[PDB]
Order: sequence, then structure tokens, then C-alpha cells
Amino acid sequence: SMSYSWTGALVTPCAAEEQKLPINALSNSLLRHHNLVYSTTSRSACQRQKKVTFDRLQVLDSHYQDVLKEVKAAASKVKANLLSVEEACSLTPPHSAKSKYGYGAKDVRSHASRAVAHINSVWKDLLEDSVTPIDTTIMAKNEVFCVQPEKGGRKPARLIVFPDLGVRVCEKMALYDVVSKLPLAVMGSSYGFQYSPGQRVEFLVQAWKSKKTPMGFSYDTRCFDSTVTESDIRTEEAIYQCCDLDPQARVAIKSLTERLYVGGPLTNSRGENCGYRRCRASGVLTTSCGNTLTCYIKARAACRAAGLQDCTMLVCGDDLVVICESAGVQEDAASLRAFTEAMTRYSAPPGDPPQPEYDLELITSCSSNVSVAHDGAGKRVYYLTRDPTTPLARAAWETARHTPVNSWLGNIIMFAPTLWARMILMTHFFSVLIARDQLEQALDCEIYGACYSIEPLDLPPIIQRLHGLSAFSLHSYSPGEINRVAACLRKLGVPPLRAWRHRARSVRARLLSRGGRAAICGKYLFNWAVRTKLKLTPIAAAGQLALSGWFTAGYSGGDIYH
Ligand SMILES: CNC(=O)c1c(-c2ccc(F)cc2)oc2cc(N(Cc3ccc(B(O)O)c(F)c3)S(C)(=O)=O)c(C3CC3)cc12
Repeated sequence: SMSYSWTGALVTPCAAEEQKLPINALSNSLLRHHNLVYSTTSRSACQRQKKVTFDRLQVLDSHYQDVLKEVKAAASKVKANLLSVEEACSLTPPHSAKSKYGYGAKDVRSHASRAVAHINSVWKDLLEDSVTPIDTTIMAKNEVFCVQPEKGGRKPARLIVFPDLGVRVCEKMALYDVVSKLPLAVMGSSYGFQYSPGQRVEFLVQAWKSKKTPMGFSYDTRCFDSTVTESDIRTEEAIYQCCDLDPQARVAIKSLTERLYVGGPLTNSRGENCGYRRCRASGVLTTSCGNTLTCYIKARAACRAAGLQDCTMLVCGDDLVVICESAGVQEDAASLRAFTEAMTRYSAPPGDPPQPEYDLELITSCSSNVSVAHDGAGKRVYYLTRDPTTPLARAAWETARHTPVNSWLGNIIMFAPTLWARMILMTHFFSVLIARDQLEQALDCEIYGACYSIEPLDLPPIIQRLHGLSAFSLHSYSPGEINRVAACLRKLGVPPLRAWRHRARSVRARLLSRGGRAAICGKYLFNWAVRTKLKLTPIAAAGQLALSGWFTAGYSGGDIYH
């Protein structure tokens, strides 16, 4: 069937949509080529709609069915609980899209009468009605990028599809515990969201070293969400039901599957009927879990069909990497083509054909790659990095305009060991926070899809836990990485690293003078900026942190707040 059918009604905005990066002195201090920086808007929705709309032909085989059997068996070891209304309410972000039924996120979080009443009614309806499709809103995401005029110019807006706030709370009640436990149980070490960045590096390096002659590749499915079929989604439901569940949970999960997950009508912001969906909803609780599971099942089966030897897989939603034992250059190339053929049969062809890689650093996944630097003693330290263009562009926008979620803070946390995060992002934002008297204020940012409230002053212990102490002492970065950052700075009109160093010395001094947590920030985060270095010992606060739930699971599009 068609992933989508359209009525011709447009995807419409809620509020004003700024297309171009606004001119602001503080944002300009980071990046000056403002004309290159743009936000996606509803204006490009039509372009995206075209790409995501196609017929799915799915043909399953014995390998698929074998893997599915394994998965169901693994799932049967899981015990999952219902969340109470109150518990589910507290997982709702304060900035979450308000209900159409006279209440919003703040009302949900405060357990307000109107909100709780509607939520209760929605739950009752789920128990009583297992068939009637549930309404969804379609919106164009507003995301910031840098133009690549050589490479097709501006990206079209991604489409987000989500049900009412009331339904979203009920999803949590029925499935939060399931989507938090199941992927790990089924996938084990292949579940990508269980790892901190530091742990991820360790896993990848070990996997690579575990092969006599390693070969690895990334597999990029074209429009993964659209490739997800009705049968795929019903299979996901079947897997959920393998868990030991509460009777009411079983009913709600089935109802949510048949009425929401498998498909339903699309309504724009003006209340108009846009069409009908028969694939994955991008904005439901199960998006991450579902995508990861379905990608895993298909990929694991495809590995068998492709005759790949001693496969180690890593899966993050639709993002997939396989590391295996090389059979030879031509043999490997042929096996990869076979892998693609199998994935294609399963409904998931690639955007660009995958390529075998024999150097770990040459594999890119989730926009990131493994690179090498050196610690204070000259020991080689591996870390994850990425092209800084998008992070910097977004950082500039978020400086110029107040945003509910601060991507810059997340990038600093996740990419803390990188040359660019340390010298540019840290320097810039601490200078901005000082200037605006916002140093002590907690900010909202996303980590693996889940929204967290994080205080900037807690960055050093957070970074230590995620990356290790070495993150504050890395030097002698690779020529390739240095060159990539340099190229980015030239492109975007960002000041050179030596200028940032000078700025960092001033920022560091200011931070040290304030004492306490600020002083620890100055000491640890900006030790790179000074010749006369301070002794960076383990941070006491780091041990006192409880961060377990940071890397339990992925929640992208799942409307989760911790
Ligand atoms: C299967 N692919 C992988 O698991 C990952 C590889 C990888 C790279 C090269 C290779 F050879 C093998 C694997 O790099 C990664 C880096 C990230 N990060 C950044 C990040 C990227 C995207 C999102 B998001 O939009 O979902 C996000 F939330 C954070 S990080 C530094 O760890 O925090 C992640 C996070 C969990 C999603 C996964 C991988």
C-alpha cells in the first residue's frame, strides 16, 4: 500500500516561521555568514511529502521469520508495568504541544482537573474501542541548517505526525516501561541507546579489534519511516505482547496499535484533512523502539541472506552499522550488494548504496565518526566527532532567539571531547551565559530524544561521567579533523580557533573568580586555553551523580521529559 495518501490540503504552520538567521550581535560573534543559515518551514512541506510517498512491496522469507522467532523469545523474558496517570503526566515536557480539548502541558504536569479528566476518558475509550482510527496532527519541523548550494541547496522540512496530548499521556501509561526495557532485552549489545558516548567508542573499537580482518559499513535506508509497513507495525505489537503485561496494558497496546500506530488520518494546524498514513508515525512513543526493532530484525535477517561472517551490529532507530569478518574485497562487495537486495525485499532500500570500509574512522553513522586524539601522557584516545556545521548553525540561531530546547547544550555534552565543542561552543555559550546573567539557570536539552533539564554549571561532572577525565586534556587532534573544522569556520564566517582561545582565557578568568561550580567549569573546561596548566583530578561531584536513566533508551519523537 501507499505510505501516504494526500487530499491536496497543505501542511500549515501554527505560528510565524522565520526563514533566515536573525541578525544579533551575540549570535554574529559566533557566526557572521548569516545568509547561509536557514530554518526549514512549512513552505517546503510539499517537497518532503513527495519524497516520503510511495508504494511498499514487502516480501518476507525464512531468515526474517527465524530472527522474528528469536526476538519474540527474547521479549518473553521481559516484565513490564503500567504507569499511573500521575507518573505518565510527570514524563510530559513543559513545552509539549497543548491539547485540542482545552488544556496544555503545564496543566498535565500539575495534574489539573480538566487535563486528568480528558486523559481518563481517552484511556477508557482505548479499553472500549479497538478499531476507530485516532486523529493525528501533521506539522513541518522547524530545523536549522547551513545551505549547501553545490549539493541541492536547501533541505525540505521533515514532517512530524503526532496524536493529541491526551493520547500521548495514555501511550506512556501503556508502553513507557515496554519501550524502556524491551530493546535491550531483545538486542543486547546491538542496542545503541544503552551506551554513553564513551561506552559507544569502547564498544566500536573492541568490535573492530575482535575481527581478524574487519570490514564495516553503514546502511542508510531511504525514508525509513515510510518503509515501515502495516505488517511491520502489527509485528511490533506482537513482540510487545510477548512481555508479561497487565491485562489492561494488553488491551491498550492493541488499541493503540490498530487505531494509531498502524495508520490514521492526518490533520493540519487549521483542522483540515490532509490525508491518510499507512506507515510509521514520527511523533509517537514507540517511534524509536519500533524503528530500532524493525531495523534490527530486517538487518539481522539480511546479514544471513548476504552471507556476512561473524557480524557485530549496532542499531539506533533507522541508523545501522555492521562490523564483520572480511571475506576478501570482491567477496565483501558482492555480499554487501546481497545485503541491500535482502533489505530491499524487506521494504527498506537505501538512499545511497552502502560501501564496504576497512578503516574504522571511515564509517559514518548518526552523522558521526570515530577519530583519535592524545591525552596528557601521550596515550591515544578515541572519541566520536562530527562535522560541526549544523551544530554551529543551530548554536547561532539559539543565541539570537530563545528556543524551548537548546541543541547547543546537548552538543556540548555529547561531543565534549571534540576540538570544536571545546574551543568554540563552550567558550561561546559560557561567554553568552555570563553576559546575560543566565549562568545559574537550568536549560532544556535533548539526549537521545529525551528532554532533560540541565544546569550548565554541572557540565564538568557530566562530561567526566560520559567521556572520562581525558576529555579535558585532549590534544594533538588528527589532521583530517583539524582540516574539517577549519573548512567549516571559513564557510560559516566563524572566528579562527586562536581568537576563541583568547576569548576563552577571559571567560576562564571570570569563571574562576566566581568560585564554586563556576570555578570548576573554568578549571576543567578551559584548561586547554592556558599554558600554565592546572592539575585535573577526578571531580567529586561526578561520583555523586545519578545518570543511569540517561542511557537506558532512545525516545526521539516520544514526547519524553526526565
Ligand atoms: C548505529 N550508529 C551508532 O550507534 C552511532 C555511531 C557510529 C559512528 C561510526 C561507526 F563506525 C559506528 C557507529 O556514532 C554515534 C554517535 C551518537 N551520538 C550523537 C548523536 C547522534 C544522533 C542523535 B539523534 O538524532 O538520534 C543523538 F541523539 C546523538 S553520541 C556522540 O554518542 O552522543 C549516537 C547517538 C545514540 C544516537 C549514535 C552513534
